[PDB]
Parts: sequence; C-alpha cells; structure tokens
Amino acid sequence: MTEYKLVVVGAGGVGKSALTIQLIQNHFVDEYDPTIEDSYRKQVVIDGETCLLDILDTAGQEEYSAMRDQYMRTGEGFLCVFAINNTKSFEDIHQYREQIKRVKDSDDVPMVLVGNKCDLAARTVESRQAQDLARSYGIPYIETSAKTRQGVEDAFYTLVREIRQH
Ligand SMILES: Nc1nc2c(ncn2[C@@H]2O[C@H](COP(=O)(O)OP(=O)(O)O)[C@@H](O)[C@H]2O)c(=O)[nH]1
Ligand code: BEF
Ligand SMILES: [Mg+2]
Repeated sequence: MTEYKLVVVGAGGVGKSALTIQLIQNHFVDEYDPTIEDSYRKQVVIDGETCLLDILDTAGQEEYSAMRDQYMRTGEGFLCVFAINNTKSFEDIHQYREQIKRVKDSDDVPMVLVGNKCDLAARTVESRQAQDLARSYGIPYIETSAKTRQGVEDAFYTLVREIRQH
C-alpha cells in the first residue's frame, strides 16, 4: 500500500475544500468557510493499486495562511486550483507555482492545473488560456465542478498519475 501526499493550493474561495470534500465525502459544500490547514486521508484503488491518499487542504486567504509554507513542504504533488469565473485566481497561479518551487526547493514538482466551478457560466478564463499556462509548466489542465462532480475524481487521480511520472 503506497501513500500519496497531495496538497491543494489556490486563492481563497476557488473551491479547494469543496473539491476535496466532494472527492472524499461525496457531498457539495455550498457555504463558504475559510480553511486554515485541514487533512483528509482515504484508502482508494487507483489504476489497480491500493493506496492511501493524504490530502492537505490549504488556506488561500492571506489572513488564514500562517505556516501554509511549512505544511506545503511535505507534499509530493500539488493541485493548483483557480476558478473559471475568477480571473485574479488564475493570475495568482504563477505565484503559487513559485511558492511550490520554494517549499520543495525544486523546479520539477508534480502538479495539475485545475479550473474549478465549470458548472457556472460567468466564465472569464477561457479553456485555451489555461491549457497554454499548463503547457508552459509541462502539466495537464483539467476543469472541475465540486458541485456536479464533473472532473473531480479525474483531477485528483491525474495528480497521482503525475507523481508516478516523477
Ligand atoms: N457553483 C460552484 N460553487 C463552487 C464550486 N466549488 C466551490 N464552490 C463554492 O465556492 C465557495 C468557496 O469554496 P471553498 O471550497 O470553501 O473555497 P476554498 O477557499 O478554495 O477552500 C463556496 O461557497 C462553495 O460552495 C463549484 O465547482 N461550483
Ligand atoms: F479555504 Be479557502 F482558501 F478560504
Ligand atoms: Mg478551503
């Protein structure tokens, strides 16, 4: 039984917690309660391998971000989340990637770019924009909805598959 240590990062309110909770707990969190640092663990079979997913759900609100860097350091792969209706959250991905490089002291860190809230029609980040960013980092881009489940399992299992490529 292999353990994979996943860390979910991104601006406040983009849906890190909703994504994680939909994956692990099979419901949609409608309310917004800012996270400090939460962990989830679940045993799951991914591509025929029994493994233990340890998912760190981090703070995106600066006021709740104390020690986020030390929590992030442990991670093996990162889900870099923005919301497709929040242009600034997408623009913030660059500094999240730079923070990841710093906490890992590496420029070769498993990552997946996730554009969340794809059930909403107030899109201000077009797919191709995000595809291009991901391409520049050598990683996949996946759209998700924590509300409908679209892409949710795919996004997390893709990050496990990126860790396996490292
Ligand atoms: N419609 C919709 N709302 C979402 C989605 N993901 C998150 N939200 C909402 O966005 C808000 C912030 O989500 P949350 O997961 O707490 O954000 P976090 O700060 O990134 O952890 C909450 O009101 C969620 O219900 C999504 O895929 N679709
Ligand atoms: F949990 Be979120 F980043 F407010
Ligand atoms: Mg949260």
